[PDB]
Amino acid sequence: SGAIYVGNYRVVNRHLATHNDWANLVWEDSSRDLLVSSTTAQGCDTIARCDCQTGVYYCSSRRKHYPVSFSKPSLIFVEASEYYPARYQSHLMLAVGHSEPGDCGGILRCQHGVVGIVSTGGNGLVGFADVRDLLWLDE
Ligand SMILES: NC(=O)[C@H]1CCCN(C(=O)Cc2cc(F)c(F)cc2Br)C1
Ligand SMILES: [Zn+2]
Repeated sequence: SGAIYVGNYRVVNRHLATHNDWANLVWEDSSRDLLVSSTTAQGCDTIARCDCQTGVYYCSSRRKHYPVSFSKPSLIFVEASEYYPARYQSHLMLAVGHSEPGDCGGILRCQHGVVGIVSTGGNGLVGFADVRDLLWLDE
C-alpha cells in the first residue's frame, strides 16, 4: 500500500483505489495502473521533473529503502492477475530489487523528488509506474 500526496491530489495504484478515491476521481488510466483523486488538505510531497535512472525506493515487505538503477518508462508485458487481464502496461520502469505482493504503492525518489510508485514485481525484479510526465499534478 502507499500514495503520493501533492497539492490537492492523491496518486495511488488504480487497483488499490478506495470507494472514496473513485468518488473524488480526477483521472485514471488502467494501462498505467494509476488513479488520481482530489483531497481537501494540502499534500506533503513534490514531483521530480527529470530523466534520472537511479533512485531509492521503499520496500514495505522488508521495512527498508533500497537503491535501484531503473529502465526508462516503457510498454512492458504484465501477466494476468486478479486485478487485470494479461496486457501491456505503459509508462512502467523495471529494476532489480526485492518486491512481493503488498509492496505496491511504495515510493521511488531521486534527488529531484518523487519519480513513481511500485506497481509490479517478480523474481528479484520491481516495477514502478512513472508519474514525472503528469505535469498538471504541480498546478
Ligand atoms: N500493475 C499490475 O498489473 C499489478 C497488479 C497487482 C499484481 N501485480 C503484481 O505484479 C504483483 C506482484 C507479484 C510478485 F510476484 C511480486 F514479486 C511482486 C508483485 Br508487486 C501486477
Ligand atoms: Zn531526478
